[PDB]
Amino acid sequence: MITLHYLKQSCSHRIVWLLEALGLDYELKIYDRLEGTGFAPEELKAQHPLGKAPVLQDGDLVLAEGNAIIQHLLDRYDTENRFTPAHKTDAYSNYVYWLAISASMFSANLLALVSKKGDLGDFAQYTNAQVGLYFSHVEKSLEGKTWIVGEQLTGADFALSFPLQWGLNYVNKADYPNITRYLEQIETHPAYLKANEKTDGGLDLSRFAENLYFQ
Amino acid sequence: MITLHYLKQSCSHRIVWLLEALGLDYELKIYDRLEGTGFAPEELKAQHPLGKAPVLQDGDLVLAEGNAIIQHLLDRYDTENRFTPAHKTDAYSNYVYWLAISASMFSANLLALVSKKGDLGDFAQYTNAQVGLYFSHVEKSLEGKTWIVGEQLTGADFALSFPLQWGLNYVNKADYPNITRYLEQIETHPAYLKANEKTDGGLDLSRFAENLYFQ
Repeated sequence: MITLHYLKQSCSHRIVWLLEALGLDYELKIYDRLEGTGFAPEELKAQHPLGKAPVLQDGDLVLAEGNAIIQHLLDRYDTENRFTPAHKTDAYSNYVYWLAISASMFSANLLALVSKKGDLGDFAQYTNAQVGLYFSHVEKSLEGKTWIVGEQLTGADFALSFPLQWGLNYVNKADYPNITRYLEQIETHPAYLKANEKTDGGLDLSRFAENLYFQ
Repeated sequence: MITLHYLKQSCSHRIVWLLEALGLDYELKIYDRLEGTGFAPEELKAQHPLGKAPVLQDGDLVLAEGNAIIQHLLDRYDTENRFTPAHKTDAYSNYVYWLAISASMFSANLLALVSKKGDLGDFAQYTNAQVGLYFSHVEKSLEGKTWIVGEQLTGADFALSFPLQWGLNYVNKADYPNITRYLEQIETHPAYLKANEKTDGGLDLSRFAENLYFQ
């Protein structure tokens, strides 16, 4: 019933982490990035009008967008609400907040990188400072907390994992001890280790390159 | 109980549209963009660690991020579920999908613009093509539909309004008749007209400039 189209070295990995955490059966189709550019190959691009991974098929539905896929999977398959806070609470509101932040952070990663590549001058420093602001905010928000919302592992942690992993390449990781602790907690989470097994090694965090911010 | 910190000519406007659609009482604090740069003024930046608008205070909660604020408001105040589809349906999944797309589209708007400003060469055409892909996808998806999910006006329409309004400045609006029709439907929606009244004219779509993509 469920098929995930998965691009190596991408935001697809957090979706496999979630699928494993939910204990779901699914078909996994794995695609390699094109050499040099890092772009999605034409066979993956064909799966969705935007041409990006991840793409989740569920019955007749074809979804893209990490946050959308996360919320879809939780809505249909997390019947115990293991990964969503109780509704009408500050925890629930913070949960949808950190989902939104995850997407904004990725955009910030992307933008500062591009501003550096091309020459933008002062604007390049403006965009670099934005990445710093997001990392500061997550770092401070993790103080005294196991997961981003608090004691409960939620859809937001699945979402946030990737832009933090990617973004650390553009900031000084030594400045963010809470984030470092948090990422180690994610990367050794048993469902995350299972995700690595299913994907022939999930993210190779050691083999990071600038082109990994695009598709 | 609720205070909205609102930046003129920004993604804050869709939040006022939603507040009016929900019939909520709230305090509205309006800030002008700084001249030349278009940046948020220091008084607004002080409201939240990321320094961007909109910022919603609700009791002891201080939220940022359009999608987060939308989902928070619907969770607490849309008890009739006027603006969310029934759960565990394709409509619900498409609703959270179009929320995610809204954020991605804004990022695409931003990125292509910056790639043009600086000189990025072929990469500039790559990013410009992405904006085209998002606009094509919304345009095609509106075919045969009143609102983005279908017959039901949802949180996704509130979200999408802004990146479409902004993005039209970087594409040829004549190529997107469904989007044009859809934006006219939004811009004459009675709650949107009320939003304009409360904000001394909401978005001045006629006074658009490149700096409006930043804060």
